[PDB]
Amino acid sequence: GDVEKGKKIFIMKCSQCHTVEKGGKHKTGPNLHGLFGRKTTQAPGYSYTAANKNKGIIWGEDTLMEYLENPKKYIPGTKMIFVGIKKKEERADLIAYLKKATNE
Ligand code: HEC
Repeated sequence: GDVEKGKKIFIMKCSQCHTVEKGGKHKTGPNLHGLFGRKTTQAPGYSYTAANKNKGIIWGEDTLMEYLENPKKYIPGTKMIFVGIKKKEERADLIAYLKKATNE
């Protein structure tokens, strides 16, 4: 998990909809601080879909590896309009970046 490659992926593919800093503002998508070890639909103040609430999983490496390959397939009906990342390494590198940036 290369975080520098993952940071560069996050800017290209997520940064327009997401922030990672603690106390970062909600944008189109929720602020991602505290993502790891947290159930879905748990960012305070963000309006999720009923689909995201119906999932009810714990966000970690394995659930993020499968979600980011195809979000519509993992959480059907989600309003996150992202096609997905096909390459293992980009998802693994991006998750390595998320593990450091979202944990303050
Ligand atoms: C807008 C154009 C987005 C882009 C690009 C990315 N995301 Fe996203 N994300 C967006 C929305 C609107 C939502 C809410 C989904 C819903 O149904 O309510 C999300 C959600 C997530 C989540 C789940 C957060 C949670 O369950 O608490 C994660 C983990 C997430 N987004 C990550 C993520 C990554 C890693 C992205 C790029 C690689 C990315 N998102 C792109 C909006 C948008």
